[PDB]
Order: sequence, then structure tokens, then C-alpha cells
Amino acid sequence: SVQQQLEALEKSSGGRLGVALINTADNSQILYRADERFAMCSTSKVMAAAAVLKQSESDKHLLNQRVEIKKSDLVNYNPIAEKHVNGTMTLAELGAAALQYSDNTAMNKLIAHLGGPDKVTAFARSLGDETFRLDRTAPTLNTAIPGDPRDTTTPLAMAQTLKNLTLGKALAETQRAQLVTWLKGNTTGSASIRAGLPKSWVVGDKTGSGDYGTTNDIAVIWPENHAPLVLVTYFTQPEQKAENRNDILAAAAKIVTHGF
Ligand SMILES: *C(=O)[C@@H](NC(=O)/C(=N\OC)c1csc(N)n1)[C@@H]1N=C(C(=O)O)C(=C)CS1
Repeated sequence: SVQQQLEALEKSSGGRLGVALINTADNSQILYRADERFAMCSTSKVMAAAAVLKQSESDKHLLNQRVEIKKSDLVNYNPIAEKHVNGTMTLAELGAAALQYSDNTAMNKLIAHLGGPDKVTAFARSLGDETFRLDRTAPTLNTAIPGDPRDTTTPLAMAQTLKNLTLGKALAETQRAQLVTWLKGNTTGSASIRAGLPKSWVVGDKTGSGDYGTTNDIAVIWPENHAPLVLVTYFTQPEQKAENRNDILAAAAKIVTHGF
């Protein structure tokens, strides 16, 4: 069974695997540890970018608002923001950089604009997600310590919220479409969920990786002849310096989208 395959994958992997797939053809689900908490790592950027998109529904000037980028804003990983030191980026450009390159400075400018991590949590709650919590800025939100509740969610809660955000009721249409455009243009996901799928399927995704070999991906998938699938694959390991394991996410994606 699919469940036996996921169990075996996890057993060989040397970690803890969390999967939630929602098949929007019939609202059926494939769940594996889907009610367990995992550190989101950079997959939490989706919620921060979406919270800014929600604000933009009522402020037609927001996405073009200039944000100053300073040398002191640079952190551990900021390939886009570092190009703009001494200049500005718009909030839209920060959304794009955060989502498509996983730029940590860009995430922090979104969080600061919103008024801190707790405001990102409040936005999740406004969408009916009782599980998501953002506690820290980047990059400390990626410490991913086993059993630490900070900066966590469950696979099922994140799959439900990602479905709502990208295909459902969370955002007004122009904002929904912008979020989907951003996710489809991600550059960091080739070896994760995408690698487990037919090459021709259209995918939007957001990765995350952190300590404890924590390796995550959240995706919306558009088959050629079928309704979309929403898939969350989270993975974490017992040792702090464990290597990240994108291949496990690809393997999980292949298992749960099989035959289909
Ligand atoms: C988000 O997950 C974020 N991760 C980090 O900044 C890391 N550590 O922070 C203490 C980290 C550990 S491992 C690794 N490859 N990055 C950024 N997210 C992505 C992503 O997974 O999308 C990275 C590849 C770079 S940094």
C-alpha cells in the first residue's frame, strides 16, 4: 500500500517523515504523521508573503512600496537582497525574492513590514489555520530542534492552508494569482517534490531546510488531465548536523502521486 511504502521510506531514511496530499478531484487525502508538528523552516515564507498580499487587497500602493536595503540587513543567505544594498526593493520584489530564491533578508523585511512574527501567526489564524505558528525571524526560525514548538506546523494544516491560499478562499483573485505565479517560478525546488513527478506537470512550491537535517517542501501540482494536488512533505532527523535530504521528499512525492 501507499502507507506501507511511506513507512518503509521513513524506516530506511534515518528520520521522521510527514506527508499530506490533498487530491482536489474528490477531496481525498494521503496522510503520514500529518497531525505531528515539524519545524517549517523557510516554508513559512509562504505565509509571510501571503499576509502582505492580503494587506495589498485594501492598499493599491502597497506592492510598489519601496523598502531600503542596508548592509546590516544581510544575514546568512540573501542572494537577491545583497544586490540591492544601498538601494531599495519593492514589497513585491521582496515577496518574489523570499519565495523564489528563499532570500532570508527578504523574509525579514516582510516580517518587519507586517509588525513581527506574531502578525504572521494572526494571518494564518484568519484563514482558519489553528496550527501554524511563527515565533522568530530568519535565520533562527530554522534551528528545527526536535520537540521545539517554535516555528512549526503540521503537514495537514499546511496542506489545507496552502490549498486555501492557492486554489481556494484565502486571497482575492489578483492576489491568489500573484501567489501562484511566485510559487510556479520558484528556483530552489528542482531536487525536491518536483523530482518525484512527471517532468511535464506544472508545479508551484516553496522549500525549506534547516538544522537536524530538516528538509521540507510544500507544493501545488497541476497534472495535464486531472484536478490539482496539494502536497506537503516534511522531513527531520535526530542529529543536529545531519545532512539535508531533498531525495527523501522526491521519493515521497513519487510514492503518493503514483498511478495517478
Ligand atoms: C529556509 O529554510 C532557509 N534556511 C536557512 O537559512 C538554513 N539555516 O538557517 C539557520 C539552512 C540550513 S540548510 C540549508 N541548505 N539552508 C533558506 N532556505 C532554503 C530553502 O530550503 O529553500 C536554502 C536552500 C537556503 S537558506
